Amino acid sequence: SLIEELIRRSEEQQRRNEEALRQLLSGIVQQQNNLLRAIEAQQHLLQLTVWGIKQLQARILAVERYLKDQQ
Amino acid sequence: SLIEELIRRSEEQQRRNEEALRQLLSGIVQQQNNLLRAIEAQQHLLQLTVWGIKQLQARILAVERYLKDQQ
Amino acid sequence: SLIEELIRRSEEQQRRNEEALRQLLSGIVQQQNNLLRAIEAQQHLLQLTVWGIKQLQARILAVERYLKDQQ
Repeated sequence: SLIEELIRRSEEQQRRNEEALRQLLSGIVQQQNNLLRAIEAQQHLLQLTVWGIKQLQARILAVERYLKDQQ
Repeated sequence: SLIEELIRRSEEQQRRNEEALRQLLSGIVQQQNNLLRAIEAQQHLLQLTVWGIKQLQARILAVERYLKDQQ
Repeated sequence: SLIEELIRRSEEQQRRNEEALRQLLSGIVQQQNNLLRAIEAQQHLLQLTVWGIKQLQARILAVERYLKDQQ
């Protein structure tokens, strides 16, 4: 959602820099900061998913071991 | 895969802008659109993974509860 | 972690290009390569998570089928 907010902000600066191409340098540098911030937020969300996956792994493993032990 | 297509397209424009650095402005602005589109596709795929993780969570939880209830 | 290294490197070039804005073109082109490399590493990590999710799916499915078959 913040990712969606940084992406919508990036789409804005892209229209600006495009319409300015049709001054320009500052907006390109600003747009690179917008892209970096999106990438950084996506990395935060990706790190969460990695840990969520490991936790699911541990949970499935516990069930698998339980079923094995029940034999 | 579309991500891989936007990334290969970004690698192309990077060589262009590099070899043009060795006109340039338009390709930098074009390359920023290539990066934004990659980021946006990656966000689509990341959103899918988030929902896939939640669904796995619900599935494991149902199994855990079943095993608990079977006692 | 490499993602964190490409992102910290991107944050450096952003300060350079900002402080140079306050020559500039080369650093913008360099910064676009930094962003592309971050995006590409994130795509590698995202592809891993996708496969990790599929494998968890197969594992949960095997447990679900086992419990079904035990009836």
